[PDB]
Amino acid sequence: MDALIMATRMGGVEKPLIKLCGRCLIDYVVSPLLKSKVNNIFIATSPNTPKTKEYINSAYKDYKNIVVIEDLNECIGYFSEPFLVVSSDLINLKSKIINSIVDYFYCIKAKTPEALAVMIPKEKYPNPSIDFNGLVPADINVVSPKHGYQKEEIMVIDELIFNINTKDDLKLAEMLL
Ligand SMILES: Nc1nc2c(ncn2[C@@H]2O[C@H](COP(=O)(O)OP(=O)(O)OP(=O)(O)O)[C@@H](O)[C@H]2O)c(=O)[nH]1
Repeated sequence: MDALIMATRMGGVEKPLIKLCGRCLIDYVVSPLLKSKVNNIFIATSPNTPKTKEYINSAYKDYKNIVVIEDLNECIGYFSEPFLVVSSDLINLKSKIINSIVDYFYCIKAKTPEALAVMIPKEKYPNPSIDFNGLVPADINVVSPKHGYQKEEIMVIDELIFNINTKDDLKLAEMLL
């Protein structure tokens, strides 16, 4: 499985380059993927994310982290298979978990025709920007390479992957780590 990293509160300055404990935010995402079973990583970039594109080219230039260019998943062109689309702000994300998500996705198609939604119980996640009847989106999803409709299932984990949308969000992010 390969992966896609999707890249204005708190200033609307590109977050992915926001710095936490000396590392940019995206490094935290990239790190798990690499240790990650998901081998190739595609980092979708866009304007105001130019600086990001650069850090990435320069930073992972020696790597196989490739940059791509509302919601455009003008990226299906790349994956011939279902990929993991992750936001560029996750905290506390681990490869072990990831194995489970991708592993889980298939166990299912064990009985299916898809997209997967990974959500955290509210008990685990605090100060959630979004809560859908008690489930908080982790910003990690499995998807198929299509531009239309997908039958999306839901996966639940008691682990917490926090995403940052706000500055206070950052405090918590640092508190976690
Ligand atoms: N290139 C690109 N990335 C996006 C776009 N929308 C969301 N993302 C990425 O997907 C992740 C989840 O979206 P958000 O957390 O809402 O990012 P955001 O839109 O900058 O946040 P806001 O300040 O509320 O607008 C973010 O880390 C973004 O990097 C987009 O339209 N273009």
